[PDB]
Amino acid sequence: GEGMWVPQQLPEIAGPLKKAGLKLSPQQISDLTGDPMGAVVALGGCTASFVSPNGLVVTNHHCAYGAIQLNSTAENNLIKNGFNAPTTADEVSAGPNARVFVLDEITDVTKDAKAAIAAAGDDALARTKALEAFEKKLIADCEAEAGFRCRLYSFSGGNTYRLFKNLEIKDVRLAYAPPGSVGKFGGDIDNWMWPRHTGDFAFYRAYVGKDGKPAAFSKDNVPYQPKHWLKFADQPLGAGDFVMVAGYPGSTNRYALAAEFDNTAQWTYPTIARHYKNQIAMVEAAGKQNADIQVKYAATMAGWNNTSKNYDGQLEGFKRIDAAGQKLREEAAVLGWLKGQGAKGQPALDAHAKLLDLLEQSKATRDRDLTLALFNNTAMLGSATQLYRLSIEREKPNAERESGYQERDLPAIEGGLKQLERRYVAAMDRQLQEYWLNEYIKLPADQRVAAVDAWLGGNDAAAVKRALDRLAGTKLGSTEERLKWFAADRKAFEASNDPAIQYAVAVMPTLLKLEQERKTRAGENLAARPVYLQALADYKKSQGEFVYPDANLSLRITFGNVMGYAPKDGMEYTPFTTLEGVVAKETGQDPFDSPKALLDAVAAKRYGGLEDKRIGSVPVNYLSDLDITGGNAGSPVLDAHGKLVGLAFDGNWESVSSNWVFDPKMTRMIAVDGRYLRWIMQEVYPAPQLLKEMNVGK
Amino acid sequence: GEGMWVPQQLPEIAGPLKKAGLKLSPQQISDLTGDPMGAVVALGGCTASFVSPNGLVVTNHHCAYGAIQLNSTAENNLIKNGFNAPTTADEVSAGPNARVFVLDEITDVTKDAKAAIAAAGDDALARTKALEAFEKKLIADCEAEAGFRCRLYSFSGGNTYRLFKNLEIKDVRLAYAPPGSVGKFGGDIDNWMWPRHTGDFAFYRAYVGKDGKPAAFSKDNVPYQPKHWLKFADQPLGAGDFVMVAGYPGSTNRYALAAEFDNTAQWTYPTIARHYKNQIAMVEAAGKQNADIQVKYAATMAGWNNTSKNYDGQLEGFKRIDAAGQKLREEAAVLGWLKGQGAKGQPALDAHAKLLDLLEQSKATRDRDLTLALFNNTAMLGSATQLYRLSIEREKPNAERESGYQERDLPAIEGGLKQLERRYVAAMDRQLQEYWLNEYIKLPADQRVAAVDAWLGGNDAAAVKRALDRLAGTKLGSTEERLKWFAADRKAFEASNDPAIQYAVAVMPTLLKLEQERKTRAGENLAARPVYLQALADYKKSQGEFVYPDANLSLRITFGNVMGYAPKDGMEYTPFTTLEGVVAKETGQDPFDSPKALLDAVAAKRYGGLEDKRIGSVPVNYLSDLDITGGNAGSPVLDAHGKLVGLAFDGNWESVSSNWVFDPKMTRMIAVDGRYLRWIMQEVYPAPQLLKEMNVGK
Ligand SMILES: [Zn+2]
Ligand SMILES: [Zn+2]
Ligand SMILES: [Zn+2]
Ligand SMILES: [Zn+2]
Repeated sequence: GEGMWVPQQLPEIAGPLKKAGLKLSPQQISDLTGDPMGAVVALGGCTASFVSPNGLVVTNHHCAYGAIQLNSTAENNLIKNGFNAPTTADEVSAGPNARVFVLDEITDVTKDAKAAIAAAGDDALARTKALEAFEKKLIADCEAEAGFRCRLYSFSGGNTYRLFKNLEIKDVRLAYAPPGSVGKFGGDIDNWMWPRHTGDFAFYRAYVGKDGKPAAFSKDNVPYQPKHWLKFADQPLGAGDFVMVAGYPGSTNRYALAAEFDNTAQWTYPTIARHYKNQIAMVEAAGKQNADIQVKYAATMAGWNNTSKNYDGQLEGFKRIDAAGQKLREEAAVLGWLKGQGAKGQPALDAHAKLLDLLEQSKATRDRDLTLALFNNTAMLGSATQLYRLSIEREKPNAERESGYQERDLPAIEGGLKQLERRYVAAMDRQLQEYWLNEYIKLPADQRVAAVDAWLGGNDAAAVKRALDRLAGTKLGSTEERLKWFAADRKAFEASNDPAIQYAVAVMPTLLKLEQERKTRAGENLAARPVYLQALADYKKSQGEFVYPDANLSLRITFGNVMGYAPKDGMEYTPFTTLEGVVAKETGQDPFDSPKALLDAVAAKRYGGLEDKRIGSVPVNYLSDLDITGGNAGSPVLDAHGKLVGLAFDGNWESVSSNWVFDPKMTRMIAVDGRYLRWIMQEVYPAPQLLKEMNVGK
Repeated sequence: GEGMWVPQQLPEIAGPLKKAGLKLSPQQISDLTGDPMGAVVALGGCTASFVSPNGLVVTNHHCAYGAIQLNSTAENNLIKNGFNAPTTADEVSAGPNARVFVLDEITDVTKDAKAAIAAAGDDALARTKALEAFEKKLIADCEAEAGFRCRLYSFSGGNTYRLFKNLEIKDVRLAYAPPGSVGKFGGDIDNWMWPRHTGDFAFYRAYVGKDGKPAAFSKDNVPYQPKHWLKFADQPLGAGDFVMVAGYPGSTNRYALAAEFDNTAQWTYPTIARHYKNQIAMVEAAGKQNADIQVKYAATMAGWNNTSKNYDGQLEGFKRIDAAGQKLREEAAVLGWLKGQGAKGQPALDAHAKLLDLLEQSKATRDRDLTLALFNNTAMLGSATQLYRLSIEREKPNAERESGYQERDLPAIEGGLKQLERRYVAAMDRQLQEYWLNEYIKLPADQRVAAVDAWLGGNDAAAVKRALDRLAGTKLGSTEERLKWFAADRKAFEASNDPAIQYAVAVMPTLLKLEQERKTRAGENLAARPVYLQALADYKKSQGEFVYPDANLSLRITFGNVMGYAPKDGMEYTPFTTLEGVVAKETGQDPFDSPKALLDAVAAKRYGGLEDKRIGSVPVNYLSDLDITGGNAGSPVLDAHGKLVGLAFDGNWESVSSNWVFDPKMTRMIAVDGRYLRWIMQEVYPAPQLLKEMNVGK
């Protein structure tokens, strides 16, 4: 069912958990450093988990793809063939940017965070700056212990703040990956789709120094020895059984105001989808012509194409369940309940009204803001503005620097700067500059930016050509020029005759004013949002509903049951797929080209002792009514006894709307069954040492 | 499961019947004039049944479609609106061609038939003619009492012969029909499809004279009083429950030789498909700017579509299931077994070789025979050749006239020649003549017909155009002129300058020679087929299996259980559809335009006391693993106690291939649930007096 619950609130939902079938105590699972929640780890974008007392980590295949590719040659293709390390000495480095983060300590810092905000009085900009400062000092002081990375998370609009201190493991090595036609069986064709037959798993091992402390790759490091780790289920998972997922969903916006949601559906999503489709067509058209373009812009185009299809998909989904109407009616109920109460209801009504006013304010300049932002996100303008901005911040002391530009941020910046070379071709970037300039000159007089207008020196076709021609002369194309600016001082930037840097210098005072305006609105939001969300929570309580905060990168549990769904009368998706289902999709061409040893074993009905007779086969994937979103790939699925029954890896297309809604009839997570991991590792691409390490071998 | 069981054999499958859930005794349901089976009646191409002691009869809506349309006018459009007769005086005549045939008596005549055949000796043609003589006398004797029509059926290639004497009711009236968007919801879109949501039912009432004998329509007639009629189930039908169907399946070819099957799949089906699509195209093109054509050729075009699509989808089914390989392999086993028998097995092996030889004889002229038969079946040539043939037969004693051309056949002939008016337009029929002649002159020289060659005077497009010009002068376009020829002497035909007549007179000697060749072949088949089929039966029995004869238009029982099917891993069709499914398909446009009272009742959940809580609604249609074919439309579906739970009206698209094989996994009948009939009659298009008559009033 719906909900991304923080572990601390699980005792409060004891009743719902027990009814769904949970057999462990909610008090046990509420401990974020305990058994099993302390086994759950973050990879930076994916979830994973510990599965042995010697640092073995399981996650999805696409979560490990980076590492698999990295250790692949032109002439030895782990992507195709799989990877296996028969001893730990055979495990290969995932490279110096790979991480496993493990929770060390959590602290509720709400009282301190609220005091700092409260000290700013009625000054909205001051409130923002005060929270910024609180956070930066907190993180600094927490991270003064080497080995650790800290994060401050705000819950429910700032009703609650929590500080997480994570051990930062920096020597992560690949231990196993199934072949690519298992890991990614069905490729993009089966993306978002059920029925699903994908063995989406892989294994790392975490390493530390012999002193126990994190260290970069070294042959003297040894496996990390986790305090907690997960065990394979010994009861066979069946339709209707309790399941829960623990993982790190990135962000949701489940409590958006009716007007905010309407603006997203009516303007934001259609407008962004449009520009994205125009960009896609431009890149498609040029990559045919050219070919450097084709290879370097392929991932950028895929990103646009992805967002574009998901926005279109959500808009249809909304109309399908009347999400806007449902939201409007619940909001009306809330406002009615508050209005009924006297004076006592007024602060929350006032807060609702302030939230509406801020949405009008950001709506008044929505076209300008989007155009300027995406114009400045083109490659040469992006790097110019980012570099110049850094040089301004450098000229203050670190403690005053804008997050993103502190000393902790510099590796990330240099990272991006080097990466840019993989996705930049000047002929193509000129076309993207042109597109965004033509969007710019379509803005009304009252949405223009004087500094840009003055730079452009006119606003017809010929103005834009002159401007493209000037910018052509920049030298920030090359990595090596860019690295010189990364270290250059503000007055160098101001002396430069580089036409991209001169753009940056011309517009920066304006960009800073716009930034200050966002921060001002954001400080008003600090005041009004928690108040409104508390009133929402109180209303829901009166109605007997428990409330969960929006996702915010922290560890959450979602629970429910293994179950199919039926989009149409007279048919149902069954909760499981099976081995025979995989073979029935064989074409053998990419992406339906299973390994031969899989075809042979299924034909032989070598079930490896893993069959579930209720389904007549070994299970492959299954559906459940769990509530996940981006961040949850790789999350472990646990059973009623907190034992591992699979990994989360996708959802059905009805899950594409997970930022905004959950449809209990149709939304389903797709998981790969723990028995299918075992079956692949027994019958297809053998990992006897891992099976034994996990006590299911052996 | 598989099998179209003759009732007389039901005692010998007591075990399977009971295992499947039958609660009546096998003996009781074997009784063809008893309860319930004596309630089942034939309409001539559809099955129906009695459902009251005052002669009320239920069947499908497309079975009653002729009657509905006949009583329809633009001002009162019964097809669209439905029909109800609240009193028996309101019921309207289904027309002079409508029939209800009620079984009076069956006799096994196998001994006298086999004797008549034996007395003709070794001459194949004489054997056919002996069987013809036997059959004609038998029927003449049986029909001597007014009011009855009789038929002789041969089972299992002539192993058994039975004579059925039926009361021929000729006054049939429409009592109820649901609106068209209920009777045919989904139209041709949902045809052969599941999920299905179609209320495919209608009611008639059978009338006889006040003396109790059959009579043509008269207002002095009164309702027939049946000895046995079905009652509605009092038990709610659920998933897994026993169901059976009784009706008159037309033809199957489940025991064909591998080479007979191959000929059909490789030649017959693809050839016919192709011709029919050519014809369908010409008729659809011509109809777009001539609506006389389009109105009059619509039944005809839809006949072609049905066969075309069925053959295209049998052919797919054959490949899905490797039907070719199955047959060859199964025939391999039988032949091996037979060789394993003594001398004992030699007759069946000789029979097998004979049948192969007959097949090669038929194949040597297959193109000639099909082209000439389809040419001659165009409207004017069909009419001329038939009317000339009749004049030839009228010159013999009735006893010696060909079946189809006896006294007893005359109304049916006169029927046909009147009804041709409804489906003929000269300029369309010319295009059809032209297609077929163009096929004719494309024939290989050794597949030509000397008489057609002489009449053409050449073998080219020029000769074709001359023939069409010649034929266009016929007078047989008018009903009046056809009825003259109906009555004419053969001398008159042979003196006629009517060019269609001239054609018939020129070709008839040929047609009678080809008829004689067919009959000679059938005379050989008469000897070989039953020996081979008896061998297949013995073989099947040596392997522990029960055997049933191919369909031959006689009454059969098929039994099984309510069940869905799963065509892909990860999904299932559920056994029932529901009211909410009807409404989810609504578009407001034909064919997905339910009556508003339907939409209103489902929205208010007026389930009228008919809901089955196991499916959360009133059921609509359901699937089961019964074995039906063409002729079974309208068959009553009965439960374990012999009570009415549905009507058969279609099958899923996977069957179709059924003619050649029954696929236990995928073959399903689609029925309309008796609750849905009740529901429509209560809540949508009300007939409280009929439900009262059926003891299901509220
Ligand atoms: Zn512990
Ligand atoms: Zn972290
Ligand atoms: Zn805490
Ligand atoms: Zn109900």
